[PDB]
Amino acid sequence: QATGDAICIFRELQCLTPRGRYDIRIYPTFLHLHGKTFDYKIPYTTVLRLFLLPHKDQRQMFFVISLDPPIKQGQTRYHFLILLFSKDEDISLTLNMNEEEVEKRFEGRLTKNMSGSLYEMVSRVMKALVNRKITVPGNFQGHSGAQCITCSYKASSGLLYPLERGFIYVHKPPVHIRFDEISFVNFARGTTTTRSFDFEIETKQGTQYTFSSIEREEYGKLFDFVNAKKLNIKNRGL
Repeated sequence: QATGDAICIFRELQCLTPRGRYDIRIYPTFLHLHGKTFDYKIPYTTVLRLFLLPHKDQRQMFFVISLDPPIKQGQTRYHFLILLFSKDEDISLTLNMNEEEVEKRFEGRLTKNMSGSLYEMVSRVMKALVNRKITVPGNFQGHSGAQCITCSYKASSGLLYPLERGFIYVHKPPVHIRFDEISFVNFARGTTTTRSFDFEIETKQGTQYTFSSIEREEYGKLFDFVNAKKLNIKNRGL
């Protein structure tokens, strides 16, 4: 329970990428992702984005850390650390420094002893350590009322989140596309099943991402969202 060199340690977190149970040890300039087999030291300067995303089931939360460069494990590359939390899990955290140092280091954002939901505590600590905002959903709401869309990417199914300034798909594999990177989007009829469509994104750098098998009922609100964000729909006739 003592944290030694570390400021604090989050133990036994469910990581989806990399997949497994990991501790996260917080240090001043990096976090140590400590697994039973592998270990990774991740400087805060390599954190590109932070996201806190509500799972469609209204019971879990994703915390996503986008990395640049990615972490390496043999030939595999992880461009994202994805943590999965139940909203009902709580944590009591004690920082391994005195009150004066906590105030000096974190400007009142943290205190030596803190309690709350585990996902909220991870977010609080990461925000204090990393010069990135906690990116959360904006005003998008789907046909059913959720803030994401069920779809397929590559060989698996997942969740597409229309955010204020980009799309993020989780979790296998994860993809983050900023709106400023998009050349155009396209809505295509789905071969897999009737009553579904594919949402294709073409980036300016010349790459295509297809989120497929989206229920037809989701079209209206995704169409309205893409228009509100000024993304070009190519094409509109046919």
